[PDB]
Amino acid sequence: DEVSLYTTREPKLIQPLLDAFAKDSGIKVNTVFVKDGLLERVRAEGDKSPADVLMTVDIGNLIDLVNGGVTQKIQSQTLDSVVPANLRGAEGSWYALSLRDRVLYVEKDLKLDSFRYGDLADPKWKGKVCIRSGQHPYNTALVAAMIAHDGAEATEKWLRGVKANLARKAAGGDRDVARDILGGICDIGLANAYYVGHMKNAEPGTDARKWGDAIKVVRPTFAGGTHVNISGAAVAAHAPNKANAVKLLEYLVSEPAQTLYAQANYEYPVRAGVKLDAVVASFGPLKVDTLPVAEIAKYRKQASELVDKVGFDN
Repeated sequence: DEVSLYTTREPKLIQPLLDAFAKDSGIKVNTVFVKDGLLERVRAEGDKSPADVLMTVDIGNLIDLVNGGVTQKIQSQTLDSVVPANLRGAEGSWYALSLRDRVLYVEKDLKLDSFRYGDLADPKWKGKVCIRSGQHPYNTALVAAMIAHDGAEATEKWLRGVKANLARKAAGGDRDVARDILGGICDIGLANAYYVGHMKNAEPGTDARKWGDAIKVVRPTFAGGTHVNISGAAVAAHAPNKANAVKLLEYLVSEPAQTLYAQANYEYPVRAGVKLDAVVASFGPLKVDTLPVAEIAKYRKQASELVDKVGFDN
């Protein structure tokens, strides 16, 4: 019969792979796009909510669904054996589907082969760093992971040193980092790797490709692995088609689905041995932080408050 996917990810990132699942399985997939307030919509629909699988971005949003009571635990050897333990919740409460690594954009010819996140605070980078608002979720997640690894005192000192090094105010978006490296305003900056997948895959004759051509990616590590946030999913608490919900979620970590899933937004697949987009592969080997990503949610509010303490966006 059917399965209903409630997703905050644009249906066009996933429709082809959902259509393949439906064709092959004979299960009709109902795609329900929920731009924001997913927790609130599912809770309000109550015990008879049609939702089977909940899909969103950011570990914090996923944990909010779990803590908000709109998921259920599942047991699946398929999911547990595919998704690394640090990227899934205990007792099958939530599961990562792709990785969103926060990396260093670097002027294409700068002599810089490797980096630790801490290096961004080195005094020698003064006037040479671009970044978006410190309060943006991409940044608060990185700060939260830094507290988890290195503690609040070290994290505050890093924030103050990075602030001091900014070439311009912490504002704009991640792609603006590439724009401003091209423009000579900065030499390096922190921004997510998938945007470089977008820019470098853009056709020549676009500003996007000009920005992509100006930079290379260096993936920093904790001084160690690279910081990742995730997209992910969970089975809804009152799923009316529970068996099909588990079938769909297991499909979403299958090799064919993962190949398409990650390529769609140039993200990194969670499943090992999946063919990467050529640009993404060019970034070189990814070492993923062993930190449980749930730690990012644990330290998120502390991180945001530290960013505000230091006046990072001033």
